[PDB]
Amino acid sequence: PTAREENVYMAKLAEQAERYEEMVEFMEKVSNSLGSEELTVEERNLLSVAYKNVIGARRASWRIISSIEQKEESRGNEEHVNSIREYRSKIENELSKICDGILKLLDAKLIPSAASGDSKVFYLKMKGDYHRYLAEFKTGAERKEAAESTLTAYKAAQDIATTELAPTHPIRLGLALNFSVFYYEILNSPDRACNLAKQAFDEAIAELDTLYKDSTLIMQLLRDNLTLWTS
Amino acid sequence: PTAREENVYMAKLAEQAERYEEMVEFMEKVSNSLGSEELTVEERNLLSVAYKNVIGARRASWRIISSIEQKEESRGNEEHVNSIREYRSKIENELSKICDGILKLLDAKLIPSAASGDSKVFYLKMKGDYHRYLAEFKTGAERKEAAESTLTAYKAAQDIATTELAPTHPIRLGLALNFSVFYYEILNSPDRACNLAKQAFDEAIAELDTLYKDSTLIMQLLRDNLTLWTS
Ligand SMILES: C=CC(C)(C)OC[C@H]1O[C@H](O[C@@H]2C3=C([C@H](C)COC(C)=O)C[C@H](O)[C@]3(C)/C=C3/[C@@H](COC)CC[C@H]3[C@@H](C)[C@H]2O)[C@H](O)[C@@H](OC(C)=O)[C@@H]1O
Ligand SMILES: C=CC(C)(C)OC[C@H]1O[C@H](O[C@@H]2C3=C([C@H](C)COC(C)=O)C[C@H](O)[C@]3(C)/C=C3/[C@@H](COC)CC[C@H]3[C@@H](C)[C@H]2O)[C@H](O)[C@@H](OC(C)=O)[C@@H]1O
Repeated sequence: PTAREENVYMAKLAEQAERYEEMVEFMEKVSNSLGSEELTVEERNLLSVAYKNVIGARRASWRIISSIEQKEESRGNEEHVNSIREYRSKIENELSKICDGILKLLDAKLIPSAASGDSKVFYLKMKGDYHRYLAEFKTGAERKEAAESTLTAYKAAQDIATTELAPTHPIRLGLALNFSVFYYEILNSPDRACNLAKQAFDEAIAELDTLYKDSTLIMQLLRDNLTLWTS
Repeated sequence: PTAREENVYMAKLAEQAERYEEMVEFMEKVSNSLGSEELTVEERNLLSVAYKNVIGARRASWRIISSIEQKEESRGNEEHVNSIREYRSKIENELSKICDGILKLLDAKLIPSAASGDSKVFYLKMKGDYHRYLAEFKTGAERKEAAESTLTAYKAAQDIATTELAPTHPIRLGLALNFSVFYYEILNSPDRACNLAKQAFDEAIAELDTLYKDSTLIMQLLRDNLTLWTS
């Protein structure tokens, strides 16, 4: 057994056990492990699922705490809001560390090793996703900065995805889902959001009509969002 | 607002956010906070729900990893088992710290402050529960020791519960559920387990027949177990 082999297995154990932080760590070793070559599809997916689950938990907590803050804030209960926001800060702190860790990994190892359209779009998308999560809770110039990095990353991913991957590709399809969610939720531009989602959903139907549980699911998400946003 | 007040609110926020470790911490402050008086019902319940969720996660991970170890162990795959058990140890380590933290809290503050049958049984039950979780993964003399502490604790809780709380009391009902699960799962004595569960379930039906979503649920659990164990 090899060290890389070990960590990947360990990662999959972590996943089964649902200790995502440890899954992240294992996949992070594997990543920093090799240099010239890039992560396999399985590995690349384990690394993102790991992070997705680590960030996801804080994101859900953030939302919960956030809506609670909103309600107490509107009831004038100023002592409750102070405790909620103090708690929120703690959560926004972990969100920041999490995004930082993966964003560093992306620029240092991940992106520089992308040897194909598949991985380049996968990694550039990730870059956009994590700056997007930062933008979700920031406000001042911090938000602008994160929103800008997000846009830059997604555009870069789209250029490649648009010319190198099939419209039915799940990575390209997910890039569209997230890119349009970005326009709707961070840039509050439902128009640019629906266009993008629509075009992507359409191009996929076309190709599917002329020429995976994977892509099918992502497309369902695009519909749920096209629907929802039309209201 | 008081420090105790703050931590309790914070704890409830932690619960909503599902960051149980932090919920435990907050309730632990509150606990070590007062001295003469004891935790309110709400507080006492928040403290146990906190721990329950913290220990529960490791317990579920442990089980997952454990069954995986079993399967690879039976396929002779000795390299996989070594990695699984190494991972398992890590989990058994957190289980131990978690049980230790709450068990110390029980002997130092919690139990010494129980001023009624309600709390004495609640805390003695907890004591039994956490030694039981230790017994779940131990084997040598470690298991014996934990199994013994469990039995001692549950018996002590039962004596009080049996004479001071109604058969329909959820704490007494839960003490029966756990005490009988202890006989079935740790002492591998389905007979002593079914008797206890049965008697408790019966005494509750009687009292309910002659003289809460709370007790109703616990009793359903007792049935599911009486049923299941009769197979
Ligand atoms: C078992 C765990 C691992 C190894 C992580 O695999 C999970 C999943 O990994 C793959 O799916 C990816 C994938 C996901 C799919 C949307 C899930 O599809 C279904 C129906 O299971 C979820 C993950 O987050 C993941 C890896 C991520 C992305 C995401 C990339 O951001 C940078 C946007 C697109 C999407 C792509 C990469 C999907 O291909 C597979 O195509 C999935 O479907 C199949 C064939 O069963 C499998 O369930
Ligand atoms: C909202 C969170 C808190 C404050 C923790 O309350 C959760 C719950 O807290 C109370 O329920 C307790 C209780 C639980 C009940 C079995 C849940 O009942 C239902 C239908 O919601 C779950 C918890 O683990 C807790 C606190 C624990 C125990 C356990 C004690 O071990 C030492 C064995 C018996 C049981 C007792 C103490 C139950 O009374 C209430 O009676 C519950 O039911 C009502 C009236 O809605 C409420 O949902």
